[PDB]
Amino acid sequence: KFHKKVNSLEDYDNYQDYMVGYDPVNDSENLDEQESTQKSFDHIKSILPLLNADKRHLIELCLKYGFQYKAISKVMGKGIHETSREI
DNA sequence: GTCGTTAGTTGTGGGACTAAAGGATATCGTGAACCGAAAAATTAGTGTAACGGGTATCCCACAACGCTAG
Repeated sequence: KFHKKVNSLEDYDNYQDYMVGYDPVNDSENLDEQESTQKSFDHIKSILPLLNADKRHLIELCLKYGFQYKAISKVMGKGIHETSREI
């Protein structure tokens, strides 16, 4: 059904002339947004060393395994509730 | 008399057909039933308040004299 719901681009005469188009402005804007996000993350990384060591390691682990309160709690010693509160 | 050769058809197949603009479509037919897969929702479990010195910072106010005698 899906493959029979798909037409052929040849049904439109000279489809390569007026269809299947893109604007590089969109690509440049997407890359600019990516750069903005990267700059924000670099700002956060630079702020990280100013925090307490335990809270810095909590975030560092949460950024390389990922908000895994259970596995972090067993790793740390604090419970699920305490570890979530500290995060 | 018989077999290979050459030239002239004859039928058949493959390949061309300005430039500029524009550029919307509609798209049937049906057989059953059970099992497996994974994606989603529902449920079960733990909780602070002030205190001793001692010291880092903040705001907030004030001071930072002048003269006389031994």
